[PDB]
Amino acid sequence: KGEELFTGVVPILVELDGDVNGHKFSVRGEGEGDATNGKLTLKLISTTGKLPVPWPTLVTTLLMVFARYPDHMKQHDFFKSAMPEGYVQERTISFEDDGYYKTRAEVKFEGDTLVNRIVLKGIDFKEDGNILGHKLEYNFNPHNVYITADKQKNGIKANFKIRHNVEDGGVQLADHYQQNTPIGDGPVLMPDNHYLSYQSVLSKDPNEKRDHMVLKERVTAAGITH
Repeated sequence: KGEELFTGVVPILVELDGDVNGHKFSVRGEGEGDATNGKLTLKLISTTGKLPVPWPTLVTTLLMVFARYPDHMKQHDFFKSAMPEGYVQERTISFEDDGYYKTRAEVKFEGDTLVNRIVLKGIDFKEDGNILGHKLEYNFNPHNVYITADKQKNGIKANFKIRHNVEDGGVQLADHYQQNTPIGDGPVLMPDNHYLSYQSVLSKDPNEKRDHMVLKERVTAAGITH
């Protein structure tokens, strides 16, 4: 039922309101998602001028509903089953030897468009660290995100470490703890243990004047025998 909303290409709107060490910023993005092929593309633009944090640190915050679930794994796709009323996606992201983000997003249909509307707060960052000092490379590594059922809350949980490449070599770890809960009252799918395999490519639109990120992601569910 929820899954039937994703058989074709779905327009996406992303809106983020952010505040990191008191520096406020807003991002607005548009794009399209193709769950059949496990892919999405977004062009994300700062609407407040130069962003105060590196774009790669916002990649995970800025749509697991577009994962491709293989035919033998369809009964494990919580994310589409919560549609169209949607789900809340909440995270704490702890940056090693630095500050943390807290995010709350609602992912839901508004008419024909899938919207991801986020509030992000960042606390306790070092003015000289890799984040506020902009020392992270403009790229993104592949990661596996493990999904577990959270039956008591009718939702799912995930925790995973993101490795950000640092400009002069080295990595900056960002430890993510995530909880997703349905917005509606209707039944959702509680999944067996599996994971989502993510690939992400960051680029720039050479003709765009504003601070921005072009994000292309490929996401495939995996890990269930058969």
